[PDB]
Amino acid sequence: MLLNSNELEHIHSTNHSVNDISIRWGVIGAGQKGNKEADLFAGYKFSNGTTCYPTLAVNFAESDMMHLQNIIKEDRIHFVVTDLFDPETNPNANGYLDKLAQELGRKFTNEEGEVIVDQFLICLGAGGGVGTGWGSLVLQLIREQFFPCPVSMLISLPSGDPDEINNALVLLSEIDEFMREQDRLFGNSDIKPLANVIVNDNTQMQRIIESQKGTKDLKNRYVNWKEVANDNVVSTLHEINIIPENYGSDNVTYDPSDLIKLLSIPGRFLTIGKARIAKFDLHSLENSIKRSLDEGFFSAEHQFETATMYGGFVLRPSNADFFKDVNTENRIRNTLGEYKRLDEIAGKFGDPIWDNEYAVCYTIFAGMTMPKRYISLAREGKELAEKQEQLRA
Repeated sequence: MLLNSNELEHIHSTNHSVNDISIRWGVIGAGQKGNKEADLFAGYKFSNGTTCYPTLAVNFAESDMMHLQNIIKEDRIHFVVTDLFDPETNPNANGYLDKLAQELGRKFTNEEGEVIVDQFLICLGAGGGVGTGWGSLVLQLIREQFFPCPVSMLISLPSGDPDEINNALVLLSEIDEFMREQDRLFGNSDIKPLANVIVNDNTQMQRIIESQKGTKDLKNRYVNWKEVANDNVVSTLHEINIIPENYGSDNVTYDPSDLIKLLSIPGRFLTIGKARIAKFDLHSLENSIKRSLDEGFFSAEHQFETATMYGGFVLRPSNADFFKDVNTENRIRNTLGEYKRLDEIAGKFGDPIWDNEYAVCYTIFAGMTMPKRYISLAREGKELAEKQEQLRA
């Protein structure tokens, strides 16, 4: 079984009764990068050997996905991207959608035709010709009522190529437009066809993992940071799925239903801060939380001020006086208050107890508008294209 993080090692070492998740994800990878993340999700098992997420990976050719390890070959489905499925700019384009539908129908459905998931978690790299093509397709499919469940999109944002940047901005804008119509039509308390979009930023993630784990001078120079980022983003998502179902508190208990609400109704951009706390003092607490939010794996200059829901939990040792202390409680609240004043929006924050000696603070903000990464990314795009044409003598 996949033990992608120290947290996953700790919960499975100390609790062998982890047999359910809060929300039944149907995981679909679409790009190469999406297929990597999807392959990690497929690796997860319960305490009993059973697999957590029924998952698929998608591309055009067999050759793509040849190195996947947890997604079996049948679940490896193969057939610019949003030109193949269009009825006009392609003859027998419905042949592609029918194959998409049938494959989706067989993985995510009973023998008696029952959908075995609550929400589709769709992973794709934005910017890449394939990923941004795929993301544009997903959006259109939602508009056509293709999926029998809401979708959550997990998207990574590129850097370094002005053409990938252009592609990513086009998708983000299409996503923004969709969210705008949806937020107008649905109403605050209704489940949304697009449950959320969760953004990861390549240049942000590369900074974190390359500014660390090289404490001497040498960066090992062969470790693909992406693989490191995949581990971190996917484990965090699996973790927030498992914790509410498997851990409770003698104080404020965060339930699966709270998570479901948080993940399904806000309908817009969502982010997560994962902060481990080993030093039990106020300053280290405040600092790790702020780091997790502003310089973590899910950071993208998010518009926290615009959040409509929050949630989270501190997974803390039983009988640690620091996490029974009202000064600590007030410090978490006050730190989160700097992103979005919590008085103004729905949500709660639990303190589930686990059987280990450190704490992990998970902070979630949902229903935000466009990550300001859109702006810095448009700025870099221009700089890059400028220097591309510049010096060209």
